[PDB]
Amino acid sequence: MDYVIIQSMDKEVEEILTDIDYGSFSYDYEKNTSRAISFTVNKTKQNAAIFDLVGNEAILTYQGQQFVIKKCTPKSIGGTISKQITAQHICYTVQDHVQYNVKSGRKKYSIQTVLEFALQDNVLGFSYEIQGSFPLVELEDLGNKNGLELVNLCLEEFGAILFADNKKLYFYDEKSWYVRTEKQFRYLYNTEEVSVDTNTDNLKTEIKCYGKQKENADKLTGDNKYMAVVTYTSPNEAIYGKRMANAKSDDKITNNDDLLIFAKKQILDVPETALTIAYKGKEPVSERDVWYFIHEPMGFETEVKVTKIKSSHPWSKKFQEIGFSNSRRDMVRIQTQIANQVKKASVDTNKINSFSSIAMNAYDSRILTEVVGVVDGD
Amino acid sequence: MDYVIIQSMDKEVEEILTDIDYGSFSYDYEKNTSRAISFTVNKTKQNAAIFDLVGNEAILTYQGQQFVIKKCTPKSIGGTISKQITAQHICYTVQDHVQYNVKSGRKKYSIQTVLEFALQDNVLGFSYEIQGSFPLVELEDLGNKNGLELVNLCLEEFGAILFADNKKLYFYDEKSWYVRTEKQFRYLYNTEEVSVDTNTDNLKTEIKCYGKQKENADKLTGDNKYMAVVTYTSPNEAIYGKRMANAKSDDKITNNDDLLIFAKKQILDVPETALTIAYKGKEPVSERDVWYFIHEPMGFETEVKVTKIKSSHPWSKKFQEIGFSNSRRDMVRIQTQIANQVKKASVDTNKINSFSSIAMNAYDSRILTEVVGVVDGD
Amino acid sequence: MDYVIIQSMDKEVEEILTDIDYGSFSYDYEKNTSRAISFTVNKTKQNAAIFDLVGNEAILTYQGQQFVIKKCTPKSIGGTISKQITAQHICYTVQDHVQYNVKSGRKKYSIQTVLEFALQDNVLGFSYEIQGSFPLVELEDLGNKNGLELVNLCLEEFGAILFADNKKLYFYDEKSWYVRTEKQFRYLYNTEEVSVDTNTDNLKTEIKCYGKQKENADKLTGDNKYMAVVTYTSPNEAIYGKRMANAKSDDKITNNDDLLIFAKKQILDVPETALTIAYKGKEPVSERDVWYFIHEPMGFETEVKVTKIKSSHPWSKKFQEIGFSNSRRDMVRIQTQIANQVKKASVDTNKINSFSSIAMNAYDSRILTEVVGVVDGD
Repeated sequence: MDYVIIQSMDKEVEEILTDIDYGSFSYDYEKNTSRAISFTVNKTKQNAAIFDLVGNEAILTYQGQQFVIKKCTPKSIGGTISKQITAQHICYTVQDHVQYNVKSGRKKYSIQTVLEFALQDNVLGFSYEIQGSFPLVELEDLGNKNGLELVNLCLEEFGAILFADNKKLYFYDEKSWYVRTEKQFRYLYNTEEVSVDTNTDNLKTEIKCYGKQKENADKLTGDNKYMAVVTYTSPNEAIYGKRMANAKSDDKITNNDDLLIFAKKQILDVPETALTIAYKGKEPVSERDVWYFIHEPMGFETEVKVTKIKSSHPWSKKFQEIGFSNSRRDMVRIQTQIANQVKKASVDTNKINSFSSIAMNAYDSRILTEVVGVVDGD
Repeated sequence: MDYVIIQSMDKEVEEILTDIDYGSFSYDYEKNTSRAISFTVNKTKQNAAIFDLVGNEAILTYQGQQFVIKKCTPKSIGGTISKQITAQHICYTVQDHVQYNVKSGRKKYSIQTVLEFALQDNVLGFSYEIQGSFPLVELEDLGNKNGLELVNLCLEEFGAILFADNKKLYFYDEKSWYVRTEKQFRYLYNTEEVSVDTNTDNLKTEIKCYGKQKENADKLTGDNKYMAVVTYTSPNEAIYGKRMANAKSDDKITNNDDLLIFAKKQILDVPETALTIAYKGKEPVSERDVWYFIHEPMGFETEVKVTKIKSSHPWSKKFQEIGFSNSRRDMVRIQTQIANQVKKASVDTNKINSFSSIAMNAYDSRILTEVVGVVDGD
Repeated sequence: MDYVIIQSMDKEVEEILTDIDYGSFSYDYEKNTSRAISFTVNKTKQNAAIFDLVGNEAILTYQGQQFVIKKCTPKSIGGTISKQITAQHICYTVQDHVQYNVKSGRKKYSIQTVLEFALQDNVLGFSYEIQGSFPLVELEDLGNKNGLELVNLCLEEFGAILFADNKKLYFYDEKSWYVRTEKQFRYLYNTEEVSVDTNTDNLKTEIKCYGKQKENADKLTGDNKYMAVVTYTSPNEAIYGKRMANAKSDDKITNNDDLLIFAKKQILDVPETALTIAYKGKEPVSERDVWYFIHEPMGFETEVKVTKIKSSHPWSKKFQEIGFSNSRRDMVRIQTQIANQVKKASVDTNKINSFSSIAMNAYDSRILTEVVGVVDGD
């Protein structure tokens, strides 16, 4: 059903939210990033009975998917009372479950073990499924995070893609996520505006990396301080020249092959491009289908995998916006990155304060023990 | 008087600033946050004599209150010269006084002692008064800050509200600050637009907290590492379910009741709401009065305490904007929070660098003592 | 020539980029800050042959200067294909060369030595020239940075001004950079809008500074912890009174004269002003010339040195915007400052983690020495 079903916070009453301003309705999806619906509801005679129920923590069913309202803005301008509703997919509500226990130390985990640890003894009825092949990732002191943080960690590390059937989270890989379809994007046929953002500020074709630190680091000079020092040069240098970046240091590995693969992962030697298409066709576009893009004036004839969708209501007459190959820069993204880096630095210095305090604790005890030993020497 | 009195930086000449664009005039107040007036002045024949005096560091008297100009923007477009004046209440100028001395160590202070320490030997003629009851707060190495920083620390810790009669700062509590009044806000009578912003992204009802660390922490497992470990569950869970938050750690307390009250203070279990009212009545609204709000279509019949005012000049014909129950999100607030967190992290790293260096300094002397004892043993 | 010359990434074909939307063309310069050109190109018959060549990493010659394209935005709206081109001066491409070697320790360098170290064994054909006199600056572990970072460090430390003839970077000082000219800015003659931004939020006339830390810091009390403690008071206090700021600590000097000069450098005792002029005269304005500003209504009769230019194409009919005495506040600058402070804090904590681990590592050797001595004494 294309209409919205409203279920109250206490789940006592469930009805149909009518007279929604479908022109303002919008559904936003971005892989591993967001899944939400936003609209505006005006209080009229048809929905006056249930207009008081729509609020924060209410549930909206739309196209078989459940969204929890996370921001409600009632507004009264004369005779019109309007609520601006924003609801996120119920999967993100898994952040309300926190795994306090910590698996201390460095250990090689798989996606299955981390997912089982994250969603152990859930009280919100959350379940997970895995469909694909993923490598092993070594992690330090896993735990002490909420469910959403651990899910995001899994997505970032194992390179998985998460999609939720209400409260059941499926984790695919790149191979099993995208499905090929015969639907295609054609210039002048079903597309209006096509934009390509290309950036080459981080185009680097050379990198130098250092491994762990030798015990006699002070006694040694130069790259001899590390058992693993490697310089990686990308083949793209042949078309871009030598563009070397600032050195990155990993202090957890000792051999050279791991350093080489890490250095290869540490740079980006292809121009960063983001594609945006304004689509106004009749065929619906899902979150998994791969389309064929043909646009002669822009010199495009390829296969495009959808990574971002900004759809309107089917009755809203508006266009659809579809993204490929990551998203445009945007400023709030930069602010979020800075904020998370700040949080990481804050927790790091909080840990280092305790570490330095204990550095005095282990000092005096052994001082006393060996001073007693020295007295025994006398 | 409703007009503005301009006194020069050197206080040689004090006159009346006329021909002020009262339509652009605005007075902004927010409790413990801001108190300022902003407007625009055009150079005309009436104020040509004193138009050169209005500038940075000049004093403006408005309704018996003194504001120091902190931002002046002269602008020339043909024959019209305009200055955009922004002035902050003179109380904030107390930030020009810095208390360099530090009361090192952890100690339980009252508001009176901290206020006396902050404004000791002032050369700007600042005085303070306290009206209310406040608890005792334990602080570390109080001092080495300007007057405004210590005042903000007092406001944040003791839960006081600061209001300034020019250069005399009164510190009230919630009980003695708000005064009940018979004035009321009525829908369709003196209000035009009413907005309520509701957020439930921090709705948490369960928290786990850890106390100090035991001396034999490394040889202990789990919560045994701390003498104080407690899980606090809010009653609101009965209407919201279990929503665990990330664990918060306090390393300065040992018992369980203090950790319980700290954990209770550490979460927020009600929807975060902010109310904004556009008022166009004849009765003026002050910064302390508590009104009665009645708005049937939005289901309001309560008492509202003013926390933010954006008033216009009495001749400006414009509406007034009044806020209750904290303010809307906004980005500049987020940027200020991020900046202050960055500064705190930077100073923490600066202190910890010296701490590690003196750990190396306290190292070698004790190594020398050990060597002396070793030689004595032989 | 006033038109744009386009040279492909592979330098195979070099032609003239015609049908450029000169109305959108803009050239932005700011001393030690930026040098770039931005415009928009529409695909027409006159340039359809070479419209595919203009893209990222292409080279544009404009008025004898080379700019590398760093952001290209092809766009298709119906029958018009447009590319939004932003190109930075080729000098900044020197950031593609990284000096991995580090000159560890604290040492007094000159500008010549640092510049030679930065551009040693360049593969991009970069050369440097120095014209002026600069003092000696002491630095720690110079190196491990790209060319642009070291150039910016030189500009910030030695107080130099960088101007590039394509790939040849000239470094002047204040004396040899600005050249006096007879061209003047006159009110009502060749200027339209003149704006002055004045801020006095950081107006401080007193500061207290502490030198290095004594070895018996814990055994000593107060300012005796430092061999160098000095309070600097600016003469401008006579116009503004005492406005003392938060104390700044330098832990690398021991005498009092260096602390005094550092404290003098640490505060600003004059209002921070920024001047902007809209110029519409026939005489072109360069990046070095010093003009004479006369504006009676705003009380200006002085010499103004250009620090920022926003010029249009000579055929664009638009005004020119010229800045003096630093630039307006803006937010993106604040975000850049916050981001670089975050990066500095991150590298500081990354270094101090290894430092603390070494402190733990350095403990075990001395524990072994104590044990051996205890055994020997017995």
